[PDB]
Amino acid sequence: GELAALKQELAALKWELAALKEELAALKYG
Amino acid sequence: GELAALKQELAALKWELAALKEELAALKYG
Amino acid sequence: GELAALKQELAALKWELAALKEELAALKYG
Ligand code: NA
Ligand code: NA
Ligand code: NA
Repeated sequence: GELAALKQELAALKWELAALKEELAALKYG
Repeated sequence: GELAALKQELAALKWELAALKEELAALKYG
Repeated sequence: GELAALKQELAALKWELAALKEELAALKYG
């Protein structure tokens, strides 16, 4: 499961990056 | 295969992280 | 070697995203 674990971590990091972008947009415009 | 796909995803995530940093910095300095 | 390098990059990106979360919280507070 070594590659599968890295794939799951990358998917989580991609979700966290999207959430940070949404938080920055809220700060910029809100 | 799987390792090539993970390498490509990591490269894209690093590019989008740099883009987020630049936007955040621009907001902070502005 | 490539798997080890990708694991190291993903671990670093976790810390980078946490630091960006802290910067966004500071912008919220400022
Ligand atoms: Na085994
Ligand atoms: Na999603
Ligand atoms: Na902090």
